[PDB]
Order: sequence, then C-alpha cells, then structure tokens
Amino acid sequence: LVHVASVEKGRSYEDFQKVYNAIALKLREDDEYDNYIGYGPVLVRLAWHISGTWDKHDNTGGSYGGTYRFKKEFNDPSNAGLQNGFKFLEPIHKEFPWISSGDLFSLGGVTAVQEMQGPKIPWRCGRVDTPEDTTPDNGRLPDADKDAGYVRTFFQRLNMNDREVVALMGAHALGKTHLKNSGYEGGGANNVFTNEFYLNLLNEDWKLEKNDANNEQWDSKSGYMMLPTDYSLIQDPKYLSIVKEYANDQDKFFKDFSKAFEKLLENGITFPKDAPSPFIFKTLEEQGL
Ligand code: HEM
Ligand SMILES: CC(=O)Cn1cnc2ccccc21
Ligand SMILES: CC(=O)Cn1cnc2ccccc21
Repeated sequence: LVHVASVEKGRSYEDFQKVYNAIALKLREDDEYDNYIGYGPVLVRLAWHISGTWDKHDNTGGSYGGTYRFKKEFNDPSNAGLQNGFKFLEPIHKEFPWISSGDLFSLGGVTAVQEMQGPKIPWRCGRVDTPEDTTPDNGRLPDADKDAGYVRTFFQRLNMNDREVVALMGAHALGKTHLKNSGYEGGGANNVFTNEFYLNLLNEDWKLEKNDANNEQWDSKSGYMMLPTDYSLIQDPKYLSIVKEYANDQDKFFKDFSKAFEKLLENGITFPKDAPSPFIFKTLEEQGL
C-alpha cells in the first residue's frame, strides 16, 4: 500500500498554527480533567495509538487514514479511555473541519507535548481520511504485562530501534494508568513533559505487586508505579544504558524523543518531493497568547 500525503486544499502553515492554538487554548481551559491533570497526556496517548497500529510489512494501519474515527478501532480494548481525547478534539474539528482526521489526531499529540513544555516536534500535514474497510483489526498495540524481549520485537514492526523505543517510552512521564481502562493502578501523576520517567526508574525503590485487577506492576513506597514493560527497560542491559543516558541528559532526551515521535506519527506516509517542509509550531507562550 502507498499512502501519499496530500495537503488539505489551500492550506499553509498559518492555517495549522490556528488549529494548534485552538487545541492549546482548550488544553488551558479544560484544566479539571482527570483530577487536574488536564487533557495533555490523553492526547499524546491518542496520537501514539492512532500511529501504533502500523505494520511496516504491508503498510497497513498507521496515522494516515484517520481510522480511529471508525467503531472497530474506537472500540479496541487497547484504546479504552481514548474516547476522552476524541471528545476533546470534537469541537476543534467542528471549528476547523477542513483538517483531516489523521492530521487532527497527530497534531493533538504534538500540541500536547509542546504545551506541556516538551520539545518542539516538527509536524507534516497531508494525511487523508481512508474508508472504513481500511481500519486495522484490534490487537496491534502492545501488551503491558511483558518483558524486554517482547518490547524489542514488538517495536521492530514499527521500525523502531532500541534508542527510539527507550526515548518514546519517556512519554510515560505524563499522565497515569486507570484501573477501569487498562487494569493498572495509577500512581503519582504529572502534566509536564520532562525526563522524569528515567529518573523515577533509576532512583525509586521498586516492589513487584499484584493489583486488584490481578495484574502485576511495580510500585514504590513514594507512591509511583511502573508497568512491567516500563520496568523491562532497566532489566535489559541495552535498554538500561539508554535509560541512564536520558536520566542524565535532558536535552538529549528531548532531541531524541522529538525525532522518534515525529517518525512514529509519519510511519506509512510518502511525502512527495515538493511537499511542504515540516512545520514547527509556536507555543501559546511564544505567541504571547
Ligand atoms: C510497550 C509500550 C507501551 C505500553 C505497553 C503502554 C501501556 C500503557 C498503559 C497500560 C497506559 C494506561 C492507560 C490507562 O489506564 O488510561 C498508558 C498510558 C499512557 N501512555 Fe503508554 N504504553 C506504551 C508506550 C507508549 C508510548 C510509545 C507513548 C507515547 C509516545 C505512550 C504514552 C502514554 C501516555 C501519555 C499515557 C497516559 C495517558 C493518560 O494519562 O490518560 N505510551 N500506557
Ligand atoms: C466534530 C467532527 O467533525 C468529528 N470529527 C471528524 N474527525 C475527527 C477527528 C477528531 C475529532 C473529531 C473528528
Ligand atoms: C512518572 C511516571 O513514569 C509515571 N508512569 C510510569 N509508567 C506509566 C505508564 C503510563 C502512564 C504513566 C506512567
């Protein structure tokens, strides 16, 4: 399958900056969500889940087709909770209905990361909505109850290497788990994008426990948690070295995350040679808004 980026007709950087700004302003406005975490983290998770269905072998899934809007994918057990992100984005789409669904979902994740003081994430437009029969089947997103070998193999399907995997996982600095969504008991949560996932992994005193949903997770006396797939990053010595690097270099983590997250959001898309260059959106704060 070939999916060629096609710019929404007549649109340019300023059109997309307006969408970014509407998302950003709504993020500031709807601050009470999920015990005052706000919607930033769920929007990052949504952008990842709409992209993480990709399969490099046949170019099925991926962000291009905007297929999360269809019930099969919307109702994926792996996507439980993301409906909150979809609902947040609904008025934005109503205000800017020219934007494609995949462009909106991916842009929501970019905006969330930046507005949460994360790195700039260059972003390209041109995803085109594809029909219902292009929706990938459920089961392509990763399990949390698994080990480092599973994580490494899993992410090969998304064409991600060890450093890309470890950098992407740093998004677990954000937000929390919810027992009703995923069967994992949430711990201390934040809504600022930092390298704190790596610091938390290395510095806390972790104990393996079984939660009320019968699932194992690692818990600290300080009140934090890690998934078994998170903790795998310090069990595997390849991943461990990279964890240590990002715990000790905030700029390097930012730079590597930005590249990996752009790549995740662009997997499966062919950009014509005369497509616009990636856009780097200004934050509300940079605009004085
Ligand atoms: C092995 C890979 C991964 C697994 C198994 C995994 C699993 C999970 C689980 C179980 C949750 C809790 C969902 C809920 O209960 O609401 C979660 C939340 C989250 N995940 Fe991941 N994840 C992985 C990779 C990623 C990546 C690559 C990103 C993005 C770059 C990401 C971003 C997030 C965010 C931001 C949240 C918090 C959402 C919220 O607070 O509502 N995750 N993840
Ligand atoms: C309001 C609307 O046009 C619905 N809609 C159509 N595509 C969308 C993508 C994200 C959120 C909502 C979306
Ligand atoms: C600060 C921290 O690492 C919190 N955390 C640790 N693992 C997580 C999984 C999903 C969401 C958040 C998670």
